[PDB]
Amino acid sequence: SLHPETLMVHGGMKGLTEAGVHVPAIDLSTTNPVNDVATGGDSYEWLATGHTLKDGDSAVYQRLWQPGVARFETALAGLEHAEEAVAFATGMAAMTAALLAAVSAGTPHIVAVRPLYGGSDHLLETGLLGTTVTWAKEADIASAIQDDTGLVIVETPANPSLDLVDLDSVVSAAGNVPVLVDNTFCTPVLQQPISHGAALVLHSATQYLGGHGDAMGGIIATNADWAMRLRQVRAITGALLHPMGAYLLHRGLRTLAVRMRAAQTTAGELAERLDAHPAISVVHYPGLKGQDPRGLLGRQMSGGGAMIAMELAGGFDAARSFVEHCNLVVHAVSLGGADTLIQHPASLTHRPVAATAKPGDGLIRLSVGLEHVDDLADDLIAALDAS
Amino acid sequence: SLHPETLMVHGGMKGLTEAGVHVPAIDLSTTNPVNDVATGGDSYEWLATGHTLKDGDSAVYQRLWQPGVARFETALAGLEHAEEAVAFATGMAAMTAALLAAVSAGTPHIVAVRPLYGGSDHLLETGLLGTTVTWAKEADIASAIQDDTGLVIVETPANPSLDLVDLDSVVSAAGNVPVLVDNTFCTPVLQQPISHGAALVLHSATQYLGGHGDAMGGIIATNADWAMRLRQVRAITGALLHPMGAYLLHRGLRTLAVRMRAAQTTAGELAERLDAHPAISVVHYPGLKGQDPRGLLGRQMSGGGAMIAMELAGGFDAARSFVEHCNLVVHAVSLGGADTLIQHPASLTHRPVAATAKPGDGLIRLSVGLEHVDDLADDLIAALDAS
Amino acid sequence: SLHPETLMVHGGMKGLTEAGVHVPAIDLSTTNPVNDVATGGDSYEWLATGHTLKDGDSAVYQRLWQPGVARFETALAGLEHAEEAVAFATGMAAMTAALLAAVSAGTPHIVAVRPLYGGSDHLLETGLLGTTVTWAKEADIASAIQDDTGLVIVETPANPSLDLVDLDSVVSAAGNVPVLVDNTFCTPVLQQPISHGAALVLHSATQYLGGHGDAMGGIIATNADWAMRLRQVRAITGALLHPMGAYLLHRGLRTLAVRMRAAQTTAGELAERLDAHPAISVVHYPGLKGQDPRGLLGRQMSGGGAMIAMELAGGFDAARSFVEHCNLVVHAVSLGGADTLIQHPASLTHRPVAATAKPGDGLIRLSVGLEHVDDLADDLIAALDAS
Amino acid sequence: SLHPETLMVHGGMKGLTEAGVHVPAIDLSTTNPVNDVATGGDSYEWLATGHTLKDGDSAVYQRLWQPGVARFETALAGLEHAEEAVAFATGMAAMTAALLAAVSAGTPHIVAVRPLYGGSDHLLETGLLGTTVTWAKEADIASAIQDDTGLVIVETPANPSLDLVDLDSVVSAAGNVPVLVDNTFCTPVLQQPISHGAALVLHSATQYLGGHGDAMGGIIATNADWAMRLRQVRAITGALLHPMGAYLLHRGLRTLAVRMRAAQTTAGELAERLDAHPAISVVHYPGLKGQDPRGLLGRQMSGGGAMIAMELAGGFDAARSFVEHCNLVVHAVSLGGADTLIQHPASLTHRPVAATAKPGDGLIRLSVGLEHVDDLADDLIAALDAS
Ligand SMILES: C/C=C(/N=C/c1c(COP(=O)(O)O)cnc(C)c1O)C(=O)O
Ligand SMILES: C/C=C(/N=C/c1c(COP(=O)(O)O)cnc(C)c1O)C(=O)O
Ligand SMILES: C/C=C(/N=C/c1c(COP(=O)(O)O)cnc(C)c1O)C(=O)O
Ligand SMILES: C/C=C(/N=C/c1c(COP(=O)(O)O)cnc(C)c1O)C(=O)O
Repeated sequence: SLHPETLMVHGGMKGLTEAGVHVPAIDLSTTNPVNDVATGGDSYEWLATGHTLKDGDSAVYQRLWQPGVARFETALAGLEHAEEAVAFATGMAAMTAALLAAVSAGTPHIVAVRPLYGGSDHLLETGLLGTTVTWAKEADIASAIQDDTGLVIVETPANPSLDLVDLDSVVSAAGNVPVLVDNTFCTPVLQQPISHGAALVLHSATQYLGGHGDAMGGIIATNADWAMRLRQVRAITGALLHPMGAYLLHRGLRTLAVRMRAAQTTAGELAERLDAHPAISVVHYPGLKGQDPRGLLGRQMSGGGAMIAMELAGGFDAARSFVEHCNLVVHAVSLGGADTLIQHPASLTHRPVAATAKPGDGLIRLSVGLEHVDDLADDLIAALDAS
Repeated sequence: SLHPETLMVHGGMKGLTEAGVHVPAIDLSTTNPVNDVATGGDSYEWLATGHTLKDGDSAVYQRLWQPGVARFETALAGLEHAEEAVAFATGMAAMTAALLAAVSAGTPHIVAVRPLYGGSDHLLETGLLGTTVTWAKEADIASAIQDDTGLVIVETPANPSLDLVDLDSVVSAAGNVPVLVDNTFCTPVLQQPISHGAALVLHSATQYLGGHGDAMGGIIATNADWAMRLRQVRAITGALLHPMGAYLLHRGLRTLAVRMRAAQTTAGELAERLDAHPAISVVHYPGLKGQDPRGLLGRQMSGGGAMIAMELAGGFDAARSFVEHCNLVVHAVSLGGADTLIQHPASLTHRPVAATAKPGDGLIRLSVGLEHVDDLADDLIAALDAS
Repeated sequence: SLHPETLMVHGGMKGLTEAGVHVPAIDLSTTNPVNDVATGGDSYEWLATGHTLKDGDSAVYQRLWQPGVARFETALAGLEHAEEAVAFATGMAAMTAALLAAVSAGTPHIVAVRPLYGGSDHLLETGLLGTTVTWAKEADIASAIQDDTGLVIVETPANPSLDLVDLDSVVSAAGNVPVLVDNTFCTPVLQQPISHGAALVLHSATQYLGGHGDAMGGIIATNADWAMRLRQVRAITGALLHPMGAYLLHRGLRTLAVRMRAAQTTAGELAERLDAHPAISVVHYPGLKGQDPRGLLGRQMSGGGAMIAMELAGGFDAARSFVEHCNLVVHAVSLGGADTLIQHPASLTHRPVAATAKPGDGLIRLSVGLEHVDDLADDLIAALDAS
Repeated sequence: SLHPETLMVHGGMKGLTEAGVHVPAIDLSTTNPVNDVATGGDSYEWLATGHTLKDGDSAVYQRLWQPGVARFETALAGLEHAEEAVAFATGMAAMTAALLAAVSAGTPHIVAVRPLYGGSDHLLETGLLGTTVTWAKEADIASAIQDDTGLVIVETPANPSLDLVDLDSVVSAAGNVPVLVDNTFCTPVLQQPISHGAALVLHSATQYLGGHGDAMGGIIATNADWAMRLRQVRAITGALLHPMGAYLLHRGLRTLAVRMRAAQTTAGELAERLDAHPAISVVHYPGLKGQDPRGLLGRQMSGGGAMIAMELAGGFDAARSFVEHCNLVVHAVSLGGADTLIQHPASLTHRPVAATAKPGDGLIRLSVGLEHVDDLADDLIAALDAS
């Protein structure tokens, strides 16, 4: 019954007002005492087998359950409209757990759609976790699926070029196979993959959910079956989210709508000014005219986002000079933060990607922050004029 | 040239006094800016391929390098007398990385000697990470080794029964295969597996290294080849140790010698009093008479430790009543903390272990803390007399 | 040359990008080593006598200087356009330091204009710190000033009724006496009291500057003379802001403009809906028509704010029932947070105030958060209809 | 019924085991919601008037009550055997509150015995808080007392020269006037001033109670009357201890007996080696022969302590050469940490002290840590031999 702006502030804050406290406490306890051998043992088995902690039951150990992490999990699950959510140390740890869950189930094959984040792409290419990958285009998903396929890894807008994918078509092509959508760039503010029929939704909480570049994290909003499988892997592989990391990511969700709306407004205006510059040939931004032929803005995405990628006319040398002459905009990886960042994907985020699949050498990715539009445009224009 | 007691206080504190600060700072930065595309890209590749951060180089991203974690890593490596060390979110994440490093190298077979911690035992039994295991006795290690073997996993004193293993004999039997010794129970204060020829030394930093039951962690002190392999896995799977977790584990190392020496003294006295009680049939404690036939105390272990396991005369019912009637001693999992804890291993820590390999039903594990010996004995005796 | 929205993100972040880090580190060091007796001693004297730490000098001790606190201090001083700023544990500690500085200078008399926060009002009334106070109206400031006066204390919008004060007129009436302006409610986003000629500007950083209800703090943006006096008191009375408290308050400044602008928009709309309700007789909100006769909105305040006070028609019983029937809006003290709070000032914030000076029994104060306007209005209307 | 070693581990940990948690949680909440206007208002008045929070009552606001601070308060009060305890940001904030409590009661005069820490000394000399002072010798306390006297401030061993004071004689001479004893150097492990009849016992929790040089703090263990007065001052002046500061000082109490016993053993041996060196003329350490004529060791102090001061034969030049040539031992202020520190008191800790009352120019103070005795002696001897 409440709007998403209200649910970002009060999500995962259940029972705190009733207990006479304002924010969730940070419990650093590694162990959690048990009342007796029978209840302690049953709670251990329930949690180790991937189940949610029962109300009025001991967490037993942090690798089995953490209350602060659990609050962050229920907060994001409510925003994505998923049954449950499982949080890990990083976005890669969440990807690792989802791949190990599929391998453990007897479905090691993965049908993935490029572009994807460099690490997600490299982890599937190497097959470190016993996975086999089949790189397929959006239209050729149904054909690429084998009896051995466990998941369909997709991402929209893609990292770095912001390639869009119709989630309704992907779910239709996947059939009985579950679809994993990496909704890091859009966030639950702009896109809700669960509504389109995605089984699991991955987020690199490090970006946008944290929002201040000071909390690493990874989280998958999904149904109870996949949450149980992810928790089974988490309890034995232990890629845990620290109680303070969970606190800051949950804290960041309270300002996610106001931060996304402010950065999106700045980005929509910057993409127009940057397209007009002669040094830039192509500007990739969903909110621009022509960039949305399938009509996914409105239907799937309630906004253009705060990420802008661009192809330089002078190729690699112009792209290199552009990031090196930025002063206010900082040359660094990561996104969704309070400050504006810029980077060459082929040299940093997508460096472990295969040569054939690497992004363009003239391409530059930018994360728009909460600074004034004029000060960011002045700095980016001066950097382009330096070449 | 310095004693281990001095190195626990000043280890990993290099350059802090020279910078005008007392303790290492907690840098929560997820990203780390780069000077240019060339140096940033080269630093990314150097770190992603498992190398140590060069002095005067950007960390690029937290999943590649964290300075607070690095200080903890160098502090423990110096205590174990290893070349380097790699830290993770939990002890299970460190085990996971070591197993994935062996599988990635083309050696998925592991030769492990029981007893081991329930999770370490279950992770090998299930073969979640693409590993095959051959459970062998200490004397039958050489015969159990195949051309496909990547590691020899041992633990001494074993969790929970405190079974001792001659590390010189295990290294001799392994030959060309590297040996991984879990030194969680002994700590670098009491045992140095690197000196016996172990290639890698695992520690659940959650216990003893942290010492206050408020910091989860895992760390492997090893040579440069295995450290590079572990960091390659850590960079892509991301089971990272949070900057505050690293701060508290590093902080805990400063008091590790004084905490271990105090708890060991209390444990040596408790094991004698508990052996004299009629309710207890067997008291497993290395420092006790008859428990050390091979003369490993002095030679391998400088002391008896602060862990005591015991077999109850009345079986499961006496073991159950003993932990349920403890008041000062708390019924909970985990060890090496400031407080004394007690638990039934077959019901909790070793619950995911196979029925044939599970510990005795009358066995009880106890972690001795920093409380007065008389107050702990009074509580444990009253709990035994309650049945 | 930069806009205030840009300066909130990058303020106090000097040298971090150049050092290869994203956010300021949290240095918990209580002590700071010295190079020699001469430089250490001179740095001790320089800091103990209220001076700023020199570049390339030891902080010596945390009670003399803390670097994380110093970054927060320079960030807010730039936002208020003050020379320097001094931070303390709470807003009351900052008030205490300012009153102690005036008493130490030989000017214990204070001219204060009501309404003020309950604690600020009570601390002056009791004269705990050796002060004498003369409660004067805005027009009668010049007459109330004595040769013994050290400060003129004003607050606009006042806590709780939001009474406005013309700062240009107050500065003119004070003359040689410095004016302290508590700018907690307006924040540097909406008011620049230093521009009007205020010597010192006080903020309860706990509210708005922190913004998430999880960091207590107090800070005074002022000239070098008063900053020196405040630091001299801080070094000997030690009401220090903890390094983590400074980190979160500095972190909160990065989203201050987007949080204030979102809550102000919601408040301007709520004040019109609440004025139309029959249960409420008077709604105090500067943005509302008729509430600004002196035209201070535009000239002094660049916005109406996110605080709304109101007088119930049914007196105390209606005011009591209104806060007790709120569900989404929480009955609690404090303001400027991500969530909407409500409280009866005469019973809580202004309870230590003298009976004659206490606010109206039918008056209720409300802090507007970042929730959707419809969900907040629905809850507040239902609470009024419950009576 | 329990020993002090047991009470240091389990003190202030009441109800945690019963709630299924290991360590106390860190609640950063600035505000605490109230059930209704009547209970909220009554809880506000009860806390603002200096009373302890009732069980099952809202804390209302952090400046009135904090639960993590409260657990640290009850933990130390039990160790000192006091009724209650009040914690502040620093040791100077606690001194400030006690002095303001005496001034507020109508007893501004103080009878203080030197030597005292430079800050305590200077705060009394300046009379910043409206406090008159009469510097008296231990034997002349009774004569120095006026009808206006509110407190008798003493410290043993004194900072820096370790001068001992007979607490039984001081209490007898004070009579009706309460005695404040600064027990920072001895800690509740070695001295219990409450047993000798002291009304209030101050500690600079920054030293020894924290023990790792990363948590500033101040605390006074006292009867209910003085605790109420101290809390009345704390609620209005707000020199609060941050929830994380409270957590680390409480955490530090768990290892206080093992840290004190280890550093005391190292110090007793170092004082003997340093006395034998020709460069040092006098070694002030209570345990050494002749340094305790009144027999206070055993009767009042159960140990010599971990602080050593000494007079150099070459005067100031030898004293400055000694601290400047130390490498392992660090030249810095503060004490009771895991590492060994050294400093010239007249130039640093006691620099704001009057020239007549300042310590000797050849005097050097040293805080002994948890490093090996041989490594500390080797470094200190080499530093003396450098001159
Ligand atoms: C270097 C960081 C960047 N990204 C990461 C990322 C991850 C992986 O998330 P952790 O980094 O493991 O929390 C997953 N999915 C997406 C769409 C991502 O952007 C970056 O692009 O700049
Ligand atoms: C429940 C925890 C206990 N142990 C853990 C542990 C680990 C694994 O370490 P993390 O628990 O993942 O940090 C590895 N190796 C050993 C010998 C261990 O004791 C326990 O038994 O009490
Ligand atoms: C209970 C807290 C509230 N405010 C306090 C406050 C302070 C004092 O700020 P510390 O509370 O000392 O940080 C100073 N100045 C103003 C205008 C304030 O509103 C409140 O009213 O809800
Ligand atoms: C510079 C610091 C030192 N001392 C402090 C101190 C305090 C004052 O407490 P905070 O320092 O404010 O926590 C109170 N009481 C005693 C006996 C102290 O030694 C020091 O001596 O090295």
